[PDB]
Amino acid sequence: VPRGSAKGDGVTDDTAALTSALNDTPVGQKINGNGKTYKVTSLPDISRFINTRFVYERIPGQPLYYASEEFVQGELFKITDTPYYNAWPQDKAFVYENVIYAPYMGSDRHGVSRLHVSWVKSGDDGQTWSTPEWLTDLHPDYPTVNYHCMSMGVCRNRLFAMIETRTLAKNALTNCALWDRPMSRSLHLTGGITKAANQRYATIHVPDHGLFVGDFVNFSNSAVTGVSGDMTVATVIDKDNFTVLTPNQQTSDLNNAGKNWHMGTSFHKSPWRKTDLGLIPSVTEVHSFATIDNNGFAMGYHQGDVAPREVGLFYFPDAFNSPSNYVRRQIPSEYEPDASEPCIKYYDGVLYLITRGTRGDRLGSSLHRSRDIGQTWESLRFPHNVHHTTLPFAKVGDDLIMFGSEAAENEWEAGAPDDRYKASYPRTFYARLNVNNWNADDIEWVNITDQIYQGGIVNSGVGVGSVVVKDNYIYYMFGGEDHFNPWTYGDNSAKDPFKSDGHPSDLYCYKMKIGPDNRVSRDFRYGAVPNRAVPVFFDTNGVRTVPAPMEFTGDLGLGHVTIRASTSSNIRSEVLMEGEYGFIGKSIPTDNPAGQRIIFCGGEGTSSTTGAQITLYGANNTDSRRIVYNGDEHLFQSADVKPYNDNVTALGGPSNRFTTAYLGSNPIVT
Amino acid sequence: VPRGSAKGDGVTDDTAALTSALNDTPVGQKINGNGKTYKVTSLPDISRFINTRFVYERIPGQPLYYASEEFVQGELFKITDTPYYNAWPQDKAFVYENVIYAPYMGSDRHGVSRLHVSWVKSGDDGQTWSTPEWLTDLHPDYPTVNYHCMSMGVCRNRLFAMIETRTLAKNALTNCALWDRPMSRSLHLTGGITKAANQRYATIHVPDHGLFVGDFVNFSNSAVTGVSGDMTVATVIDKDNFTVLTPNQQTSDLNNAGKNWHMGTSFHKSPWRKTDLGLIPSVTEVHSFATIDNNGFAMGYHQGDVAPREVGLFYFPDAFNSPSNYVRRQIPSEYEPDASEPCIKYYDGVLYLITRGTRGDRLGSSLHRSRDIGQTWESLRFPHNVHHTTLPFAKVGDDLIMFGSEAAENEWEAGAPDDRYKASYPRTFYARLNVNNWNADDIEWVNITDQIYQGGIVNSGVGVGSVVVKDNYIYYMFGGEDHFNPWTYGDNSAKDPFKSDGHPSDLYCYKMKIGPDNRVSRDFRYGAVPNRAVPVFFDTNGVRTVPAPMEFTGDLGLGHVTIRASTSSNIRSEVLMEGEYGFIGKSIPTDNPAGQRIIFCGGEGTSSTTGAQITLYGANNTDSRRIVYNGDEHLFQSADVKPYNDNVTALGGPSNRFTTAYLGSNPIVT
Amino acid sequence: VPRGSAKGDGVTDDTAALTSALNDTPVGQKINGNGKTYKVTSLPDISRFINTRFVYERIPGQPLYYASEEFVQGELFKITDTPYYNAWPQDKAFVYENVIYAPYMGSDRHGVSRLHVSWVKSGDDGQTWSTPEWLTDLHPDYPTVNYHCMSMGVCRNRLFAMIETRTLAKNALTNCALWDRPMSRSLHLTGGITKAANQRYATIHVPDHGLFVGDFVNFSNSAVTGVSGDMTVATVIDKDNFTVLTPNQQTSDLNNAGKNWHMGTSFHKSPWRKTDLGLIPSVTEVHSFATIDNNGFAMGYHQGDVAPREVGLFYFPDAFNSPSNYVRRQIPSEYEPDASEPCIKYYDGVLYLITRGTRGDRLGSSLHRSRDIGQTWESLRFPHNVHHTTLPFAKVGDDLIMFGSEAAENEWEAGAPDDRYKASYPRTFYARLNVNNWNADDIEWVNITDQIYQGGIVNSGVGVGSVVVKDNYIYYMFGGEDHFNPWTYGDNSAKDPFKSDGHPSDLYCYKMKIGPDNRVSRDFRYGAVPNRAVPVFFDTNGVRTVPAPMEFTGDLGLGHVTIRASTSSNIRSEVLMEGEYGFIGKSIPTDNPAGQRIIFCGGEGTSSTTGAQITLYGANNTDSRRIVYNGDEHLFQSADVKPYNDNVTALGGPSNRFTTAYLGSNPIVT
Repeated sequence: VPRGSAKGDGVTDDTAALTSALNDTPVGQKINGNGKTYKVTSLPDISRFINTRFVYERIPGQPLYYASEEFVQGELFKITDTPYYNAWPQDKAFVYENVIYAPYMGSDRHGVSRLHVSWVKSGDDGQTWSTPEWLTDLHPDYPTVNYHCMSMGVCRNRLFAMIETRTLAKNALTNCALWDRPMSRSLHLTGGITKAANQRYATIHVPDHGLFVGDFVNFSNSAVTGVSGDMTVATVIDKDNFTVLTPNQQTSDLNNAGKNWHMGTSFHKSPWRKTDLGLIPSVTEVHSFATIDNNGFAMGYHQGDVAPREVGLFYFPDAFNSPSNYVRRQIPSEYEPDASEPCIKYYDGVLYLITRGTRGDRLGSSLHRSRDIGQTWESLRFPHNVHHTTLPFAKVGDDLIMFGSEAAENEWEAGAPDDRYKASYPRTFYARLNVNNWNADDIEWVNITDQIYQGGIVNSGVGVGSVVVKDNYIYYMFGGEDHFNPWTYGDNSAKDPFKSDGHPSDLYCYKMKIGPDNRVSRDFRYGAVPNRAVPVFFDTNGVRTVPAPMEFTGDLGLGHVTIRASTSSNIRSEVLMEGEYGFIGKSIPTDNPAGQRIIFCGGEGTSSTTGAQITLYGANNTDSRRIVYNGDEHLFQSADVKPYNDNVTALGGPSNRFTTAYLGSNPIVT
Repeated sequence: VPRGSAKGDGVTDDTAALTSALNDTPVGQKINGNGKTYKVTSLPDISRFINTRFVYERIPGQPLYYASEEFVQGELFKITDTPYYNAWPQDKAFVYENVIYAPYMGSDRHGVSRLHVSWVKSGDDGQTWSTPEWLTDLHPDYPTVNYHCMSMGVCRNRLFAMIETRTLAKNALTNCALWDRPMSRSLHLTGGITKAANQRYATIHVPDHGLFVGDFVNFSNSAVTGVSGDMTVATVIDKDNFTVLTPNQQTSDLNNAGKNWHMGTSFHKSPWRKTDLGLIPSVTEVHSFATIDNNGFAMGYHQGDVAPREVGLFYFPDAFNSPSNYVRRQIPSEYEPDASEPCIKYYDGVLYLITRGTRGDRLGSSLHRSRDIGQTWESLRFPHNVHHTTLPFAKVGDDLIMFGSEAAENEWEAGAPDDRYKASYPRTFYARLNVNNWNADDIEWVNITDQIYQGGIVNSGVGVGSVVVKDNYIYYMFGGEDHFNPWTYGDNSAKDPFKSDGHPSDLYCYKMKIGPDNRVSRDFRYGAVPNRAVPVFFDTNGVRTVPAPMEFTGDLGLGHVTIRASTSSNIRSEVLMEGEYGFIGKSIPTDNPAGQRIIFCGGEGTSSTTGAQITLYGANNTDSRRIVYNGDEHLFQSADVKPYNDNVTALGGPSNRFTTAYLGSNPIVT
Repeated sequence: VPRGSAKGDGVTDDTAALTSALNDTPVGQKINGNGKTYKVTSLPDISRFINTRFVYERIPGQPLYYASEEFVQGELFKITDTPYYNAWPQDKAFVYENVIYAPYMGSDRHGVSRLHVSWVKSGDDGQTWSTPEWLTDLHPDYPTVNYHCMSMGVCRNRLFAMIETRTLAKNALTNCALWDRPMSRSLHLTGGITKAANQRYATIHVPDHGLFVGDFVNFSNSAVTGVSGDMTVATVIDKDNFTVLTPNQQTSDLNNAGKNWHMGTSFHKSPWRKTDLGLIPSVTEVHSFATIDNNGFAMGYHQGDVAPREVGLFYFPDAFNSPSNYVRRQIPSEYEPDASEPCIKYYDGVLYLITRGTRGDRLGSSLHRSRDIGQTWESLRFPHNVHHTTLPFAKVGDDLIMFGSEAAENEWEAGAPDDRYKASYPRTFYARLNVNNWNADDIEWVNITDQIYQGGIVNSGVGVGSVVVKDNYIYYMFGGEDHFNPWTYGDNSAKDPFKSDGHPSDLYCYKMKIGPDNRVSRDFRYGAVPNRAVPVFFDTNGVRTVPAPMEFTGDLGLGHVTIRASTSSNIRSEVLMEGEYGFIGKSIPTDNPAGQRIIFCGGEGTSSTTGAQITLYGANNTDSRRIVYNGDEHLFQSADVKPYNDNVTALGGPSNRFTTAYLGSNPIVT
């Protein structure tokens, strides 16, 4: 009887052959699939394979693909590890001057409670990531409302973001505002600065500077007197020219032609421009961002609270001169039901849009392309009711490369019921779609990594991400959980992130190679003490020292405290108390309440031999509310020594007589 | 002359062939051993091999096995990195609701000084691990005695632990207490809550709840008025039913049958139940834990201080109703000499017990099985005097899979002398033993990873670990050191963990695959800023911000301090001082002692133009112990202004006259 | 037509064949080059290859070699991650008692501003690295001058370092000092302590102890009464014997022959010996260190500010007895032009020296060997004007193994122009040179890893490193950047490390195998919370607790503060203020300035029912500069109650009359 060899054609049932091979081979051998796809009836021990893809119909009629290690050149990274509920990169990520930005929202739930629009960044092509940065503060009217953002990008050297205001009670949208800020850049330029004689303003030529009046600009080596150091834009002449006010004037014209200098900009020292758009009608969420040209961009949106549902985009044709002017453009009505959160991108004059499907029992995600910024569209429906995921994407060559994630295990397929309130391992997929062929019937979703859905609450932070390309790599930034329960059902219904393990949702990045890497590897194993967030150095005396300024906003308990010399040429130690008032008080002692007091002293110890003392006694002291003032002089300056009330308290007592009173005149007795 | 090919049969001396192969092949080639075992006379360059095992008799007559990379599907992780002496997972680890728990002891030595019973946890199947948690405080009678624990596990949804009290002076056992606490769980249930009309108690049906009166329970969506929020157990009816006191009553009966709701529990908001067992006679250590059924469990023990030595277990048949009732069961007397620290597990009605051998020159570790919870036993001795290690284990299929570690390099073998006080690389091993065959003569110890023994002290933290299975992976949690000397012989005989590099012992976990993994990989590279222990966020002003409450118990030096608005609707800043009394004082200045003073001010600066001031002068000041009180009013409220002593001090002086005194009557002169 | 197979001979153009192979093979297949070198016209997708080297002439006539993964057994680690500008390991690294030391300089620029001579260490053969330690403080005359160091090593159990003083303004050398300190060691010894009867000194035999009078020594188990605990050296008899003063005397002679005891030493509790060498003439930098024997060592130097340039070494023949005595030795004059920063090592009586070339358009790096400590030399020039890099090295067998790094991409080659002010990926190389053959014409530079040069400033921290061997591994510790701009051109011209991402330069270590590894792997994945820098433990109450003493030197903002019991058997809470004076003040309130005040209280709350209060009112208060003193007693001790000025202020007022005054005699009215 003949056997029985694996065909790897995606159609022959290779289950038996692979089973035989696994049974016959040592467990530590890596079985090489030679880049082929093997149809099976159940997934085998995938860990024993390299360079293999499996095709499997968990649900009959719905083949999905599963990648062994090394089949794809890619790797998953964990990129945040914070106690906040960290999710929703959707759809905000971008690359700027070699830095990869993964914006997200850190909250305590699916909602805007405790929420800060945030980002982490990578300056090493995704190997390591920065300390989280808050981009927004809590709204001035917290806790009634707070901010929210799913649309962010860059246009002509400025960050643009749709900053939404929503209710904590219901996550209801109350306001839409466009916020923008110049991106920080160093520019190394030649020529372009002029300064007319006998007046103080200088004209700076910087093409597509993206700056507005009041924005920060720093200058070095200008060779134009007064154009130096930290400055601000005084006027904007046009898109390529601006002026600054210098502190001085010269008797001849100045012009730095041929001279090499440096500028200049700062996100952090420039204000946001905030353009109120009000409560944009028929909008549930603004989501995703597509830079169109030097002047503007599009943002996605959907309306999904009332009939009929809308899905489309808002095009801001000139966001520089006219931030408040946009045009609503919808996808074809056929594709709007059961759809939300479109991802949009613009390439080579084509605007591509992919929806999220809302139900696994109705037609789901669809793809659309337009050559007129959304006025007309060509469309396609992904098979099998793709749902619950956004599908962020990029175009690389002739392919859209899209990524998605089920929110919990076994929800991907059409007809698959939601399976929440239990821990699971949700599948993350990618697919390629060739734009010339324009047909998704034979789309191949390849599971490349599995996440965890914790199960302690119905909601999942898994997926809902964002995609960028940098050089020859594509990046999918997205949410995943771990098995640590947030205890929402339990002792932390309030959702305090700083109790127990806080919230399990954190960010991940799948880094996938999409073209040749013509350099030797940059990869390293991280072996350092992470020393950016709280920078610690063992001083010469052997004590951990933190030189960075820091804010501790949570309640602190301290032990022995020494306040060191710090202020006014280090002449003094200094504590400053804010608020309307400060209060320094004394707890009720647990063991000896009768001793309750604070001793204040001008010297080094509790003995009053060391300095003048004032001792405030607490109510619980045996000597209740006593004050003892103990110095070798008591000198009352600038004012009379008075009793608070009139004719109620005395100077001295029968057992506490003053020896006398030195007066400039007799007592005034009335 | 014919050569000379590697046989890989474990018996042919393959040394020459492998040497030839290594000499003839490029160093970067991975030489695949095809899953075979190669006998050699010395270990070759193992790093050049994949999927290879070597058999080597370092000591003639004692073959041991050595694994190349990929021979086993496994990986070592470092799981703690703390300055404490972190060791002794033995034998405490367990898995609960998808979380892997690695309890241990963090101290400053082999002893209970500075000791906290601790754990770290993993919520991602061992890829990353949590911030250490202290489970015990320092004993109330520290530093005479402190806690200790080598036995911990879960039975019917409660953590149970043998909390020992030992002397710091000698590590002598003084007390045994069983401590237990409900494990935190979220339950998603249907029906089961009833509340009789016209009274305030509700009955909650939760099978095997494991709760006691006073334990924490949280309810959501009960559809039973008053059964809501954070509550406590008022009564326990039976193992499956308990009641709570609600705050209200209704005129009809309530019953949430068919309704979906959520509960509820908390380790942290429930007290320990502590059951004093006294100084259990003839016990040196309680060690290891075997859950038997829904009602109870067994804990290991040995007595090794006086003849004759004992080794066995304590069976607690109903630890819920009767925590103080246990039965002592010993292994066969033949196996008690030179033995300690048994590891116990229960599977399919069989109790398995493995000892630690105490000497390499006498019969060592033995294995025992019982079908009657230790009343009768079948036994076997491991060959070659296995010693100095515990042998934690799990049963997977027909195999016990056990793990052990030499404490220092080259101590494993029978007759091998202890080799301490010098740095080395101790071998960690695993073995499989088939329970049907019941014969250890041909046991194969496979070295799968090497640790470091620092050598600065005689003692080693290497090994002494604990084993769990989760899904298709087995986990060995254990100690290892690094080369950083603790300076016990040197400048830190006191063993302060927070000097220099503290103590080199930290925890590791070997994660080994023991069945098929039928999912795509979950593996990630960690690229995040660790932001759980000290959560830092760069605020909108660019300053590192920590929102978590924190306690700093070590001495602190601070620079410039601002106390921000925090308290009473943020109306005030607040400092509260604990103790019997607080003391705020002033150091002797190093450069200008003549200036020694503190200026207290109601306003923003040292100029008294900014607010009222009181200045306390130190004894070293030129104006020694002066007090200057400087306000635009001095108002003395609620009491007479008196001198402390009688007829000793005056009002005013000849060069400091008050202009007059406003009185309601003439001075009373006596 | 025949094809077309890859020859892998380094001379046949294998470009076509490899292109064909890449086109025909699945992308996930690892293409094994079989350890061969393939000539190509452009670098292919190297990531698709294992065990392959490419030879490529980016610049015609200058072949360089490029390694795929696994061609070399090696790995890159990141070893620092600090906001300081962390660079210049050159040329300071060393191994001592199994610990690998990577000293460096952490500053804010190429200069001595904010500079601390620093190190990180590895106690696990380079897998993980310690919290940075500062070795130097800021110079007493900062900010005019500060310290600098490029030469450090160990000789007879002492650390020796050339500590330079340089100007912040220009990095001009002002002073050279030799600093040395005993290295911390634990010694486990037998015999050697004697103590003569009837007197208090004991003689300690410790060969090559390297200690001086006043150095720290700790003793355990001496069996010599009084030789115990923390002690200091009282006298040094010779290199192998020293005495200590014990606190007691005995009537007979004591001698611990045959007894096992422990000693003893401490870097941290021993002072530096500092030997001022003045401004050594004709020296720009002292760089690198070569231990010669038990008595001394050599340090490299160059002079490159004025003609003629010098390059050589300073030999300190007896640095123990005569730290101030050294001899200048130069390399052959032919090799001094365009050269700096020599790396020196001593092996088997041969002193090897390698220069840095300063220009890519003139003869560059050269290699020199001497058998007379630099009096005569044999020499060689590396081809192709090796420049901008130091070439630290070690000798392993017959080979020097050297490492170097271009500072920015495409600068390595002869004639290559500097390419700064733009981000790039600089190549790091190693080479082997056989000392018997003594010919570098055919040297093969192999690119083994690529770094990042950020481009925001002209300067680069890439490279300039140091090399050690430990066991069978060689380590190259060196600088690399990331893409985070320091904003020197932008908002941080001041170079504050603690703004934004600080400085991109951090340290890396390439760990390369150079001999057989005859042990099972020690490798682990790091999965722990890093808990050395800021050690955090979740206390039994669920709050993050830091038990280590810490210094926070940057400005702090605090929220609610509780100062816990800490001092004098925990009887009190304590705050101590340093400086000439302390100041506790109150900010101007933002919202209600009219309330500006601080309430000081002896009890727990703002209600004066809880304790005695003194309230200082600010100038902005409605009651400007009021003080209210509110207690149930006001007791003025130790001094008269006086007005500050004479006959200006009163006791009481017309609406604030004291009831009377209790006096021992009538008022003295004048």
